[PDB]
Formats: sequence, C-alpha cells, structure tokens
Amino acid sequence: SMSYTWTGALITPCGPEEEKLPINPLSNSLMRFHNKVYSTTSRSASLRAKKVTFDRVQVLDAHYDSVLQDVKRAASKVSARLLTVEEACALTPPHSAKSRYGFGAKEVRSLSRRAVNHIRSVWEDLLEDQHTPIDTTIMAKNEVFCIDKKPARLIVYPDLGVRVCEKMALYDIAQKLPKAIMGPSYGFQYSPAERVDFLLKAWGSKKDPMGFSYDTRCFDSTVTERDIRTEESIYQACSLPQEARTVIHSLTERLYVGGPMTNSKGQSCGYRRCRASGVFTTSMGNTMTCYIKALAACKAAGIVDPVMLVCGDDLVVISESQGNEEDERNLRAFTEAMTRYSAPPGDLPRPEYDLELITSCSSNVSVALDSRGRRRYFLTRDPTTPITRAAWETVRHSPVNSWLGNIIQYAPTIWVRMVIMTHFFSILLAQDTLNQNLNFEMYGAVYSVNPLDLPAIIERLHGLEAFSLHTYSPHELSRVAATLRKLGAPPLRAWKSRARAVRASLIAQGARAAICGRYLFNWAVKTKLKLTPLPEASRLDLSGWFTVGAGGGDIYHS
Repeated sequence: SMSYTWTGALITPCGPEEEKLPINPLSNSLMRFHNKVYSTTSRSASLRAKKVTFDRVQVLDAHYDSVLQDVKRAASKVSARLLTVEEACALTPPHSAKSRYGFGAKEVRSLSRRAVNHIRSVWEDLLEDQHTPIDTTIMAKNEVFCIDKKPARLIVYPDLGVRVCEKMALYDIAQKLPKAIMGPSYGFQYSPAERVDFLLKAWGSKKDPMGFSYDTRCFDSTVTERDIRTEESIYQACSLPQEARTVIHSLTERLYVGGPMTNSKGQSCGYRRCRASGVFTTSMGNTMTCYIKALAACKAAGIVDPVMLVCGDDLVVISESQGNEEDERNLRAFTEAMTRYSAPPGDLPRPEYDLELITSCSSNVSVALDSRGRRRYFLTRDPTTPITRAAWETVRHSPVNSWLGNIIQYAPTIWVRMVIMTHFFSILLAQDTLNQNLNFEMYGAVYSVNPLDLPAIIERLHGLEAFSLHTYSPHELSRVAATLRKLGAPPLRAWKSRARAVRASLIAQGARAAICGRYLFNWAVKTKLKLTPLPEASRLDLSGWFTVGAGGGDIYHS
C-alpha cells in the first residue's frame, strides 16, 4: 500500500514563518555568517511529501518470525495499568497544541472541567467505537539548520483530547515494555555516560570489533499496517485491564494504523497508511519495530555475535569482524533483509573499525584526560546544528530551549564548555534570570531545570571530571575548529577571554551563582581551583530524564 495519498490541498502554515536568521548583535557575537542559517517552512512541504510517499512491499521469513515470537514471550512478563485523567493531564506539555473543542494545554494542566469532561467523552468514544478513523492534522516543522537546504519534516497528530487519552492507555506500558523485550539493546534507558559505557564495553568485548550504523530511508513511511498491528499484538501480550485492551485496540485501528489528514485551514489533505510521527507511541513503536527487523536481519546476514543499540529508528550494531571483504558482503546481506522487511536504506551502511567514528543518534564516543591524568570517555557530536540553533534562540526565544538540552547531554565537550555555556551564562547574567526555570527537550520529552542547578546536574550525570577534561582528540578538535570557521564564530581563545569575565561575574553574585562560576568555568583560569564533590549532586535522582519519549516530544515531566 502507499504510505500516503494526497488530495492536492497544500500543507499550510499556521502563522508567519521566518526563514532566515536576523542580523542582531547578540547572535552576531556567537556567529557572524547569518546567511548560512535557515529555518524549514511549509514552503518546502511538498518536497518532503514526495520523498515520504511510496509503495511498501514487505516479505517476512523465518528469521523475523523467531525474533517476534521471542519478543511476545518477553512481553508476557510485563503488567501495566491505566493512568488517571489527572496523571495524564500532568504529563501534557504547557505549550502543546490546543484542542479544537475550546480549550488548550493550560486548561488540561489546571484540570478545567471543560477539558476534563471533553477528555472523558473521547475516552468513552474509544471504548464504544473501535473502527472509525480519527482525524489528524498535518503540519510542516520549523527547524533550524546550517546550509550544507533540507525540506521541512512533516508532523501528523490527533486532537489534544485524543493525545491525553493515548497517555492514559499506553504511558505505563511505555515505561516497562521496551526494556522487558530488548533488555540492554533499548537505547533510551541510558544517560549519555551510560550510553558511552555500553558502547565501550561492547566494542571492548570483541577480539576484532566492527560496527555499523543503519540509516533507514524515512523510517515512519516504511512502517506498514501489518507492522503497526504487530505492535498492538505485543502490547496485548502484556497483562492489562480489559478497559486498556479495548482502548489500545481502538487507538490502533482508528489512529495508529492510518487515517485522514487535514491541513491547518481545515481542508482534507490526504490519507496515511504508515506511522504517524506525532502520536504517543511513535518512539516506542519505532524502537520495537527496528529492533525486531534488525535482529532478524543480523541472523539473515550471518552477523557474528551482534550487540545492538536501538533508539527509535536509529540503529548501531557492533560485532566480530569476519575480514574486510566478508564484512562488506555481510552488510550488503543485512541490507537486503532489512529491505525485504520494509526498512530500505538511505545511506548504505559501511563497516567501521574505530569506535570514535561510529555515530549513534548523531553522537559518538570520544576520549580526553581529567585533572588526575586519567583517560575519560564521553559522548559528543558535530556542534554545527547546536551552535546554529543557539544563535537563533538567542534572538527568537522558543518555549523549549535546545541549548539547555545540549549543555546537559554534552557538558564534558569542549564546545559546550567554551562556547555554549559562556554565551548563555552571559545572557542570563544580563537578564538577571539565572534563577528561573526553563523548559528543554531530552530523549523525546520536555523537562524543567533551573540554570543554577547545572553544576550538580552535570556532576551527577558526567562526574566531576566533566569540569576538568583536557587533551581532547584531534578528530574532536578538528571538528570544533571546522564549525567555528564555517559559522564565523570567534576562535576558542576568544571564548576563553570572554569566559574569564563571565566566571568573575558569577563568583561575585555569590551563593549558587558562585558555584556555577567556580565549577563550570575552572577551565578558564590559570590557577585552577581544586574542585570537590557537590553534596547535592550525590542526592539527585535523574533516571526519569532518560525514557522513550513521545512522538513530537509531546510529554512533560515535573
């Protein structure tokens, strides 16, 4: 069947869409080449619609069958419950798309009687009607990048009333099921440092390691109606209340497996027969379907002793090299099997024999030294897109701050420590808003953090070593240097000059601001302080930050 059919109505915007980074002194200080920065808009939505629209043919085999059977047997051990309406309401992001039935996220969150009664109505209708397709909206995402222009991604999502109902039915399953069926392979359980440890231990376990990442072309489009019904059968293998069973079946048949799409002006735009990117189960579902297909393909291809890390559509596999030519052959074989299972490639996979060169979720492992001279490994990535988004968000504030998420995930990197932290601590000081909670996205969910708690957050996630790394790798330094030159950013030496002042300003503000100055900016001074463990970091519970997200990142914790 076709992933999509289109009536010919356009994908339309809601309000104005800015395409270009404005020329402003506050963003110019970070990077000067503003003409290189763009935002995707609905103007390119038809280009993306072309790419995501195609016929799927899937042919399954004995290798897929055995993996699936193992998975359902593992799902047998999970038991789950429904959420109360109040619990699902608390999971709703404060800036989530409003409902067409007269209320928005603020009303959901405050438990307004209108919103609550509406959501009870939606729930009752899912219990009663297990077949009528549910309406969705299709929109073009506005995301910022640097010219290397890519067309906008498309997001398809149901009404806010429906989205709360999905959480009520599937949030508890989502907390339990992935780990129970995939164990260590489920990648969203790991904090950055735990991801690093996983990969280092997997790579180290092989006599002659080989790794590869597999890039599925438009993974959501390749998910078939059968794949989605199979996901359902996995959720039903759990021990669930009958009411949950019914609603899961209804959401599957009415929403997950496909349905009509409307544009922002209320015109019928098309019909979907593939994964919706803005449904609660998008991340759990993609992770499960990827895992199953991937593990079956390893077995088809003769990959020897695979260790997989699956995060939604992103897959990495580390295994025993069988020789240069035979690895090449085996990856071609793995590709043919994936292609049979309806997960055809974008970039072809290639065997990699150096761990630093393996990319999982746009990230890689790198090494440096801490202040005691010990080798420490950390997660890093190419800093282009983070610095470009940081520049855009400096001038156009977003309800969700990508730069904060980058600080937290990538704190031990040179580019976070020297560029992002310096730039944003200066801004916070100028605004006098150091002590104000901000929202950010981590692993498909939205969280709230106070910048003044960053040192304990970082120590907890990355250790005290994160404040003292030095002697970074030439791969890493080359990449940071190349980004600064591409974007026209100041050189690292200039960021050090700036940071010395930010550090002083922080120390003079006292209290928690001074801990931020002393720990976050120890790298900036000649006579380094001896940093000791922060008592608060030892008491922090941050596990909750690393879960499967929701589709469109439409879930909010705390």
